[PDB]
Amino acid sequence: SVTLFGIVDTNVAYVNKDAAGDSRYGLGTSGASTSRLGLRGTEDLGGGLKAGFWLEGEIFGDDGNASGFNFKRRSTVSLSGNFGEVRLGRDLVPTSQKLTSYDLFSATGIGPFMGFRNWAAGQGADDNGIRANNLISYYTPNFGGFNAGFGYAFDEKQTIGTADSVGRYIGGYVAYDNGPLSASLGLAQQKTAVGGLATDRDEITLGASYNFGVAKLSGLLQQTKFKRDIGGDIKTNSYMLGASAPVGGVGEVKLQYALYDQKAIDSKAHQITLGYVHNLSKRTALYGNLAFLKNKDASTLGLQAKGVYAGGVQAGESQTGVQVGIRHAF
Amino acid sequence: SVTLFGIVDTNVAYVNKDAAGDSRYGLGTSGASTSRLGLRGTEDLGGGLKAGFWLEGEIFGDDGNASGFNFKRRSTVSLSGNFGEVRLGRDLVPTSQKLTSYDLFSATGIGPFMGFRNWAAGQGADDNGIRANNLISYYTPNFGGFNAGFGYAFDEKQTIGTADSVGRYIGGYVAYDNGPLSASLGLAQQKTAVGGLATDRDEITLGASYNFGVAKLSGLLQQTKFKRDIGGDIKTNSYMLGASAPVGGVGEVKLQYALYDQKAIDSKAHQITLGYVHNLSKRTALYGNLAFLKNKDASTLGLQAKGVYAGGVQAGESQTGVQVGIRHAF
Amino acid sequence: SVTLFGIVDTNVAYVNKDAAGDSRYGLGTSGASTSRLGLRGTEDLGGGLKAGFWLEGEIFGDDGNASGFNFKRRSTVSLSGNFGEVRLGRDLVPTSQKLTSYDLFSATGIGPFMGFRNWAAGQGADDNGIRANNLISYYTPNFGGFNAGFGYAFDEKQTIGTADSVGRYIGGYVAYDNGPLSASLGLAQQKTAVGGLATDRDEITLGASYNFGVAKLSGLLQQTKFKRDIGGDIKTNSYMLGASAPVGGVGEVKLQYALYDQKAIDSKAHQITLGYVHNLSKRTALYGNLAFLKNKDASTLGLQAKGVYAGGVQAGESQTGVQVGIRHAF
Ligand SMILES: CCCCCCCCO[C@@H]1O[C@H](CO)[C@@H](O)[C@H](O)[C@H]1O
Ligand SMILES: [Ca+2]
Ligand SMILES: [Ca+2]
Ligand SMILES: [Ca+2]
Ligand SMILES: [Ca+2]
Ligand SMILES: [Ca+2]
Ligand SMILES: [Ca+2]
Ligand SMILES: [Ca+2]
Repeated sequence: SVTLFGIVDTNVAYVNKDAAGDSRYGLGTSGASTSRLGLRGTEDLGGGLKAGFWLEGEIFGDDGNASGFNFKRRSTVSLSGNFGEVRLGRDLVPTSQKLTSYDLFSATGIGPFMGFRNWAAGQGADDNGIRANNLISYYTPNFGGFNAGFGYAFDEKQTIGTADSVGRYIGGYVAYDNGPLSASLGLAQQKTAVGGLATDRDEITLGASYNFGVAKLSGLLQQTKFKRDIGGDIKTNSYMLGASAPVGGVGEVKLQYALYDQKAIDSKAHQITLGYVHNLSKRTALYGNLAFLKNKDASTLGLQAKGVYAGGVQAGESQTGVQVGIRHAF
Repeated sequence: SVTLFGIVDTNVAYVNKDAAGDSRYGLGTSGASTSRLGLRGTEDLGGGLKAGFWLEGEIFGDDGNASGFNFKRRSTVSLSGNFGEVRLGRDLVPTSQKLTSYDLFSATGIGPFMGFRNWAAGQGADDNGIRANNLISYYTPNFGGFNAGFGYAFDEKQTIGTADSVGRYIGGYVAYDNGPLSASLGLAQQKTAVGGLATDRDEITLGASYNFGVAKLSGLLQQTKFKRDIGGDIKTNSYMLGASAPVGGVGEVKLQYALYDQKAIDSKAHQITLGYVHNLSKRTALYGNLAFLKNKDASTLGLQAKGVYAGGVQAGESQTGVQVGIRHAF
Repeated sequence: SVTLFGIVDTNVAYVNKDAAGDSRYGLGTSGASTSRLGLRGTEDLGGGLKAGFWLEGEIFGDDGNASGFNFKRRSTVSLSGNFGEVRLGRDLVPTSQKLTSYDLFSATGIGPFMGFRNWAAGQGADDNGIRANNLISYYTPNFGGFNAGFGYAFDEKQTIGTADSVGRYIGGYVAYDNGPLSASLGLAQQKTAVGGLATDRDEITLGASYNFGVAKLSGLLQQTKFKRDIGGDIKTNSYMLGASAPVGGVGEVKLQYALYDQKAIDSKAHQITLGYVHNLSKRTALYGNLAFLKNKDASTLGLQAKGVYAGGVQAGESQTGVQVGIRHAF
């Protein structure tokens, strides 16, 4: 079968300050789920073997994809069977695919965990550690709850300054998932450059959650270190704890706290986000996100109101943001 | 339901002069309808409420969309019901959506009304007054013929020179539509800049038509004023009258006259366009457009032979153009 | 009917040297068939007349179409019937459409015939002689084996230096095709520029093949001359002979030899490619290509490992390449 699918998630959003201390408001996107358009298919080859493909790109409903539509979210071909699944092509790397599942705000909107970000202003295409070009991944079956994923992305001799392997990824995870309980440990290294100097991006991530039915609790710890070959490092420890709960048959409330300990500037930022999702149907929801981000000292982090304002703020400033929108899946 | 749809409209076209006085001919597009590719869907949410989405982009069949496919024609999500319809996302603004309906050449090809154009070389993304980014619109039901539409597009602090609200749109229309008779009054203001100086783009548009069955008569008047905050204005009055008629069961003839009174250069341009559409089926037509554009004095307007030549001509020159093509809808 | 179709063909690839003499390896694409995504449709208009359209673009699975999706492979509208077929829009020109059919590696991957390439560093959009913007083509029916195709692409006064008709194409072919036997003669001229000086790109191509069932033999000869108006020429004679055979019910082996006699640098390059395709189903195949390219003297040609390395090599160097991949059609 071949399936056309997508999501259009568009919102109004506001932040009280930008890099100049001025408020911003506007029409933005992707507050509850990332807006997307894709095609996927699966073919039974017999003998339990299946071939697949998946082409997916982000949608920007506020500007009609003004910078041009692509398939940067995923563009894979695969084989799958009793051995698991092997995929070739651009995709989420295994470490982000698995560990972002512990973020109650699904790595989008103003609310989400910010650990997967380019903390060091690395010069690679994907120094947020989320996706990779030139990726091969292998995902095992789940046996008795245990499951794992592994990926390698080729650098293809991409060269920036003294780095001649920019974009290489090697990484994977081990996990236990039984339904209500989930826990995962991810480890990855990317090759990059910072200021034209070869640098490793090392990331270790631990996540766990338990779904009690009446509520779900979820936590994530992560250390990301950009270690420059000649010496020096930009190290960040990121922490998150959240809870969600169904409210009355068609609603869901979510609350998440995060802390970002940015060692290179000896500064912390703390974040609290409250969210609500109200389902009008299985495919259509209204939602609201309210977030507060407190930078200390030299920290300049800003909330990610996509399509409105997602830059930084002045050092040590607190920022408040709101998003209210509709998400429609098809 | 989700519907894939589109139009491929490709033509041969000719103009007798360009900005150097040389003829041009070629393979162009979109002479009878704008070529497009889109997806749209509607979901019944119960209780008379519906959710929708619509993603549509222009097609350029002469070059395979060489500059890259996007969804700039419309990228909305909506809710609709007995209250009307609310849409979020890039789209036609209500004033252009409603008032371009009075142009017998459908705001495309060499023939159409040129009132919705960037008369002042405004620096905004959409200073032709046709579409807007970051748009929210509301369309009422039609009650007893009466209907209205309203839109607001956020500027998001887009800054060019002394303008810090570039791209803002506020506008709407009131109308009467009973089938044979249609009349509408539109009013809109956009924020922009001209030469780096903050400028309002003010537009008032009146249109009416009557469909007698054997023929249709249609007219449009418009004043567009770019009023610069420090003083000065580029004002243009635009007028059009046209008629169409079915010819023999599968044909249609169209004739339209327009005048553009460009106050800032004390010059007028007059235009006459004759068109014919021959239906081979409900979805496939052959067509021809013949146009004559007479610039007086300092006027340099040119016919819009998309994909062939759509620039200006030398001051005071007359230009003739022809387009012959096929339009295929799917 | 309207049909969505495509191919995702992604591979691992290696070449032993690049322009610096270093090996390269990576995740690439399109080793067995060019990866693509398209929509096409046909409408019966009655009386044996049909309207069609076809929109197709290349897919780059290794990077998610990072530079943006388009319809550059084909974006046509057509009419067809007992007279043949007329198409308007960007497409393969008739000479490449017909003559590339003699290449056993289908003008893609490391293995294919390289005759359709920009031998002179022409400055036109399509100086490889493969596709054209602004194209009108006519294809006859096949009567008693005989068939022909003709195309004209408008230049639209595209100007580069002293060339004011850049991109013009005039060309066509005559052929005999009866099933097992195929032979074709193509002739074409394009207008271009080299170093800002007007230049004709003249191409004559002869191809033939015979399919014995147990094996197929195929050959191609081509002369491409870039003849500069003020004098001088970059002339290349290109030759290829290949064979293919089914192996055991789901396999196919292919072997092709080519020679490129580059007169402007008095140098030859020779190429040998071995390929295997193993079908897992009618739509899904695994494949491998192994190629050896020997440059003599000043020749610097390189193998085309798309998405890994497709540049040149140092003068007189031999290069080896390998591609192993999966092709999945839908
Ligand atoms: C950027 C280009 C967007 C590609 C849009 C893909 C449209 C697919 O269209 C879909 O596919 C199937 C085949 O027609 C059908 O089942 C459905 O009618 C349709 O929903
Ligand atoms: Ca897949
Ligand atoms: Ca916006
Ligand atoms: Ca909609
Ligand atoms: Ca053109
Ligand atoms: Ca066609
Ligand atoms: Ca694009
Ligand atoms: Ca690659």
